[PDB]
Amino acid sequence: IVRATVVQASTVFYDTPATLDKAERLLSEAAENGSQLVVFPEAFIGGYPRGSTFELAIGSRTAKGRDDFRKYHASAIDVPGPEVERLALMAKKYKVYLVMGVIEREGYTLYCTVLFFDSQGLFLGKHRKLMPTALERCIWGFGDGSTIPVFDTPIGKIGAAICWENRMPSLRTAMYAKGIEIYCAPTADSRETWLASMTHIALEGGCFVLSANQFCRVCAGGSSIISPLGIVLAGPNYRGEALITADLDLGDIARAKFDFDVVGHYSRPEVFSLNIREHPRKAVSFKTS
Amino acid sequence: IVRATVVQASTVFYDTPATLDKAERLLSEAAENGSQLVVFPEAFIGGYPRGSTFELAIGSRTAKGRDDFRKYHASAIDVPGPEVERLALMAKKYKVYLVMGVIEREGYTLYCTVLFFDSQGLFLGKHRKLMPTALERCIWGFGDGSTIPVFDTPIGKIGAAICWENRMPSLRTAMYAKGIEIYCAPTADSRETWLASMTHIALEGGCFVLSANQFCRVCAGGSSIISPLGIVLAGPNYRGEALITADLDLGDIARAKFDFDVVGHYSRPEVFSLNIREHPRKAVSFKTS
Amino acid sequence: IVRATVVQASTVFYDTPATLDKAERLLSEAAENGSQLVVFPEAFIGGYPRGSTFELAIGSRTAKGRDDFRKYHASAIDVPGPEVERLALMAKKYKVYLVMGVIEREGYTLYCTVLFFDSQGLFLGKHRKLMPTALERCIWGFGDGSTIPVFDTPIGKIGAAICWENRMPSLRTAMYAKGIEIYCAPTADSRETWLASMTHIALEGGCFVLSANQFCRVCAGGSSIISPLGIVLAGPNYRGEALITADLDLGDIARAKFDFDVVGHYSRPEVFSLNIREHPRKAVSFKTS
Amino acid sequence: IVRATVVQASTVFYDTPATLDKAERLLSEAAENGSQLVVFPEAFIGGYPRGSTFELAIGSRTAKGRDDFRKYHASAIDVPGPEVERLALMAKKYKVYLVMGVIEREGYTLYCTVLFFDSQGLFLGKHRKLMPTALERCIWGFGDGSTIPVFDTPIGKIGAAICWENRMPSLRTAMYAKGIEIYCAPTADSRETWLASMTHIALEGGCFVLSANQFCRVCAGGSSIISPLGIVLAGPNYRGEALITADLDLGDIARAKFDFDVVGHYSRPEVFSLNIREHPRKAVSFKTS
Amino acid sequence: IVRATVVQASTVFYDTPATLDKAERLLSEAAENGSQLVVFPEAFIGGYPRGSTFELAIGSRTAKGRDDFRKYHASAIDVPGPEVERLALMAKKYKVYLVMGVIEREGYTLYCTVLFFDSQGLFLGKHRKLMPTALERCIWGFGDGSTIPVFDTPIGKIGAAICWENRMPSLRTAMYAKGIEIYCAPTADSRETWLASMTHIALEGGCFVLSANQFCRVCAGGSSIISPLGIVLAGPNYRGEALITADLDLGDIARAKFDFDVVGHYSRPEVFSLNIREHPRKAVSFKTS
Amino acid sequence: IVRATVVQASTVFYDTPATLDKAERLLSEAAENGSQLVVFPEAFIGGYPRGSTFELAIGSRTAKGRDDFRKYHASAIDVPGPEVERLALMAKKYKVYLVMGVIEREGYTLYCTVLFFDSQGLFLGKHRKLMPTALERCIWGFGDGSTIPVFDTPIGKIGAAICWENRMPSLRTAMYAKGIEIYCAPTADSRETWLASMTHIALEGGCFVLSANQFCRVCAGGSSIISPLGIVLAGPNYRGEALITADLDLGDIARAKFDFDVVGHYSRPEVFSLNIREHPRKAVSFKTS
Repeated sequence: IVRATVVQASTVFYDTPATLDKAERLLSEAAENGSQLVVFPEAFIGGYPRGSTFELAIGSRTAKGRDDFRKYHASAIDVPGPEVERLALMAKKYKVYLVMGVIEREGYTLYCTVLFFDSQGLFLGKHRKLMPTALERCIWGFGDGSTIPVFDTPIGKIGAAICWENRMPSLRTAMYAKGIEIYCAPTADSRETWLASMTHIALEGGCFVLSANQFCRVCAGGSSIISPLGIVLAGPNYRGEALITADLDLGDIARAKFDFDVVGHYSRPEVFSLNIREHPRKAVSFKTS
Repeated sequence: IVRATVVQASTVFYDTPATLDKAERLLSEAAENGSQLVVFPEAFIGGYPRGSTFELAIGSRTAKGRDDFRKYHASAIDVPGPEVERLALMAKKYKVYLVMGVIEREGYTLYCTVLFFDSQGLFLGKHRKLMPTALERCIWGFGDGSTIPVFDTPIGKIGAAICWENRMPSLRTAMYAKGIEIYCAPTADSRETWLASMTHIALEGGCFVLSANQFCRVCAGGSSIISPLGIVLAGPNYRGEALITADLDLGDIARAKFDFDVVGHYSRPEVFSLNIREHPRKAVSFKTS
Repeated sequence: IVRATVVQASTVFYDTPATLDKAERLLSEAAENGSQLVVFPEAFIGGYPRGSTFELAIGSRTAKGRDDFRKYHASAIDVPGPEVERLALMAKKYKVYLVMGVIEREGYTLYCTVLFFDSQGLFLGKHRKLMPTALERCIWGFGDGSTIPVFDTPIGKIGAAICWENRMPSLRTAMYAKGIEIYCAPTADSRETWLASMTHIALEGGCFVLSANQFCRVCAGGSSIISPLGIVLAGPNYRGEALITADLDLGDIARAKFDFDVVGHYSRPEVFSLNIREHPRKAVSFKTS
Repeated sequence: IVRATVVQASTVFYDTPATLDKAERLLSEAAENGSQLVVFPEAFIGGYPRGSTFELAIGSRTAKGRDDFRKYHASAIDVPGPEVERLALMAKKYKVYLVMGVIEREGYTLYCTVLFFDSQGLFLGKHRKLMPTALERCIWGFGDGSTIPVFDTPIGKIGAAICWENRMPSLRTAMYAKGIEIYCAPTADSRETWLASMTHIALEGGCFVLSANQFCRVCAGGSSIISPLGIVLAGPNYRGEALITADLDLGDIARAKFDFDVVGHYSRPEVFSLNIREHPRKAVSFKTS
Repeated sequence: IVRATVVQASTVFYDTPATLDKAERLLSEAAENGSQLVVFPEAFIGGYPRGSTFELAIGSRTAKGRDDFRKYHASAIDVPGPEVERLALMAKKYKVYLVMGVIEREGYTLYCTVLFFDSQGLFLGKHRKLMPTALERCIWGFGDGSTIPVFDTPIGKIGAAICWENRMPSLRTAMYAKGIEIYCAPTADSRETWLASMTHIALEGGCFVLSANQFCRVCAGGSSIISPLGIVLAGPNYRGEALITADLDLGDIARAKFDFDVVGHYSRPEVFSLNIREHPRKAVSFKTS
Repeated sequence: IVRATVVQASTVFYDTPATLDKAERLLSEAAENGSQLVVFPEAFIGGYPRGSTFELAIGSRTAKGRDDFRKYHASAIDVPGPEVERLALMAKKYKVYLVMGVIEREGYTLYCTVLFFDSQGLFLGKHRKLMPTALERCIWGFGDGSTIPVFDTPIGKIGAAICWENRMPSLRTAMYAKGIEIYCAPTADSRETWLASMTHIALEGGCFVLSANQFCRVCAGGSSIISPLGIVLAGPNYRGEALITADLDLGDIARAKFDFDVVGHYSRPEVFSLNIREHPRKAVSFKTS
């Protein structure tokens, strides 16, 4: 039986060493009451460009999109480097698990990834985004299949997903076949229908849906946490930014998979069959002796 | 641009020629205002045994389960026969499309199927249930893959699903790959979470979710109809049995698939790949010349 | 709800018009109490050669097998002919159904067949024996697949089998796939294990096992009748020859197929699959215009 | 010429390391007289939930079925793991063959399997149950075709079956086509008709039917052992729990298949033909390089 | 039980009313001892041209083949006409069956046919020759399939064949499928191997092989009669011309078909299958109203 | 132009490695004079049970048939295995062709087959028996159509047949249509009529009839060899066992098919037509991926 927290804070949107101390003070203030798992929202370190259109008509490419793009590119990180050693030391000083929504660069590209840290300051892995939604295709990149993780912990098996990857059926039935029961899902939209889109995943799974959205200035995000029977523990606080916590009874899953039970004993293997191609494909591959 | 109706009535649970005239009078009363598509709930003709347990401990099989089962078996139909000719003549007299939730027999078995009729009194086909949920396994049967239909009409493409087949991800992404935009879904549960489980399918698709539940005596079912942007047109009437109608603008789908667009241009074919085995398999196959 | 009788009498073994009047007097004496279905044993008209070996070493063929074989061949019938018109007139005078174990000839061969008559004196068909057992191969013939009948009556569906065709699994699961619920089985062995070999078919089916054996002078045959729950109604009378009757409640089948239910909803079609080749194959086929 | 034993003991129904030492002391007490093959009943390690109904009406799902199901799920094993290494070491210390009825888990499911061990402590394979009977469908799982084993030993060829798979004709004529002559069949019912249902398999085969049922507190099971001529060697001891042994003359099979001889020289291939589809089908299949 | 005679006489080779009285005096001399079936040799009325080659090199066609052919053509008969009325009156005056080897004409062709008469002077039918052997192709004609007869009599079923049609396997297994047990076979060769070629047909059938050859001046023909067990009753008289008789026990066939039994219960219909096309085909067919 | 030998020896009837060295010493003693083709009799390796009746009345089945059958079953071979590798090495050491009459087992059945070996120790194929004759049906098995071979060699085309398959007309006209001109025919009867039954096949074919029978202690078999004009080269030696040889002029076939010529230019295709169904049919057919 564990207990987990989510946050709802926002970034200062520029100069990423300034927003990295907010993470320190909030994670300590969440650590003061014996918390054990902390989830941060989407694009909390790199920043999420809202409202701007970069002046893209069809391919006119005016001069006030280029300077805007290079000022946005100059505020991203790269893993592993000097910017994740501070977060590893942050999560290492005491006992807490840590997922984190950052934005990485790799040679003048931008991938909207997410990170995973354990209680001993190790770097488990990362999960890049499969496909950006509508206009984020112009600036971000596509992820491959050799990134979806397993990540078993001594408090259960934790996974992740980003904003509009929760709507795919195939990716969720690829997550369910590995045994996820703590299903973190950061996002960056604020609508009323998001709660009704999460309750379906909570019923279809057996997993504690544990989301997080950010609040800034008005695009008022609402985060929550849902039991695997459709029971909202801590409600959708639309009012301000705060810390949101609840307890997680891990004996409430084997009593919840008595009814439905996805990729076991439903999902008839004699008629349906899925297979995922998971190859680490890269364009140019050097080889020496 | 069409308009469609659902019903919420119940059966008399015994003596199926008596409940077949309720269908006549309700379908005419729904036809008086120029309706064009009528959806009936799950197990409306055969009857839905609620509350009874048939006295099944682990395999004790007391004598008061056998007489109950034969009295229930004596009130089912068989297709095609004298019981569907009356429904074909019912839908043939004027212009209406008709889906219908019945229970068929085939040599001392019970399949929970669903029927499809056009405006000219033809019998298009049927869709048996893939797997019953928990205790219905003791009395009902399993369906195969060679039953999931396409059924294009001159008002669009219509499909169906039953109570807990809407929770599978693989069956819904097999329905979406054929091009369903009017997604009928009869059911026989009455909970609050069913509306939030339908809104996710309405967003993930692009289809007019058009459900129907029954109301009897208290297991108060609530039926509804949902636009493909998450807009409930006619609300979940939990109060009594009535007729529920709305209009369906078929120009609200190509403007709804500008954002998401499942099995096209999302659902990356380079990493995921699904294939459905659809063979009409039967146990004993006679062959002559 | 019907009632059926079996007999246990023997033949006079020679001169077949003499044994054809015993059939008349026994069938009238069974008809005096409102009986409706009468079953006669195996080889009741032609005769069953017991004890004789025809002096066959390996192919020595002494002279005292040939005269014995021609004296046995001179006491068989041929269908349809003057010998079945008398049985049709016998069953036509009042209302009774009739199965009958005879031996037919067809050009110096001997087939151990069985006959079927309705209440109006019609000749429905016949069912030849698939393969004789051990030493009967020397004198009898092999049957083909285009003989296994359906024979629906207005009191149910009746079929048949002979002595050691009840031990094949494939022939019984070919009988079950047509819907037999009154499973007549004449035989010509008298052992203790035959009752335990019939109770398994009564459980595996759902059919009223209705057997008949003959008693002569000591090879004391015992006939019986078994409910589809394993309930012997009229016992195995090993003592003398008599008439044996019981009643048949046809509402005791849909309550018996609640548990097991062969070729429906057991017998998984996704893994097993049987197919029967049923062609009327004959050696020399004349064709004209 | 070998000799084999069966047991009739029961489990302590909870806390599976406690019931695993009863197996040790009984298997040594059976090993003291030079035994060579030991058969344990159905669900001897995981436990067989008798009498409880889990409060399932039609889908009401009250709270006192969930805690009962999770307390039952917390007492199952998983293969291969730390619980079968002790049984391999148990059968390895001296010379004995071992079949064993356990219950395995695989990600919050329950399969009612059976195990096979040789005299050298190797793990040959397993045979999951094809379909549970009536109410066990609510908790257990369905097996596929790629599990039915051959398992030739230097004392003959051994196979298995579970409670109501012995009533299928197709599965038994799929077992017979591989050459089974020691046909183990654990079960968990106690009726009088089970002996008469086993004698038919003993005649139809040529195999030593070697069953085992459990006795607890009254559901008094009776185990036995049957020669391939219909000769009960050690009787159906309905009184208490004990050890039951006999000798097995393996020269009593080629003299028993002189009469009948299934899938050889009976079972006419020109008319009947069976084919079994045996594919290891699984829902989600990962593939890498 | 009948008795039959064959003859061995020769023709006067020219002027066919002269050789027609030899038939009268020989048939009366054979009728004096209560005979019942008389067989005459091949080409007894028309004449058999022996030794002459007609001077045919490859197509030189010298003048001394034409006059020889017209002198041979001027000594043939035509059926039905004034030449068969005398034979019908010959066989009508008392009780005898009659087969007869003649040569018919039909518009400047020559067919080597055979005739059949009963005890009442009726004309049953005829059997033309299928194909002449080597050099007879130059003068004779080919027969069709619509000529092979059945001809049941009140002393059995009689058929026929000519010189080298007894060597075909297909024609003999087309004769056997109609039920021939008195198998007449006229011929016109005189070799030692003919007796060994007839004994095989007598064993393969079950029929009384009853042949006849002619003796003239030295081409000494030898006729015989063979039981269906390989027992020559009246021997091959190579010395002169005479009358040859024996008795025919018709109870020696059902004791002879206990061993072999062609087109019944041998001749596996599941692998072999023969079909004979029997259409009365003619070149020019007039049709009127 | 080749030369061929037959043998007439007998088996020691028990313990088949003892009778396998007689084959070695006789085949070398036949190889000393430049022989090229060696034919062994019917059932030379497995043994031919003569005189015994196994005590079969009609189905009494006394105890002294079972032990006799298992002692006979324990002396048969199985192909391909360790018993044919020695014969392949036997025929491989020098140049000789080899046909051989053995008895094979396949899972407690007995098939009376025949084998074929070339000069290089290869295993060409086998020809099982189509149907056993009268009493051999009780112990042996039926062959299918997918076994009749072609087997062209660089000395001609060789085929085979067994005891009473030479009497069928359809099987011989199926052998003739493949082009057999060396027609081996082992047998196990000793009568006078067998020579007259072989001379007909020698005339009807064009093939060197090359038979072989065994001699033991009195059932004195007589083997021979026949030219395709009806000329016995080496006579029917009824006296003792010996080696019998002759020469085979292969230019004596195209001069023998000038007269008759079966399935060419006789056997009128416009009226007769045969077709053979040749499918490898088996009862239970496993299929995997």
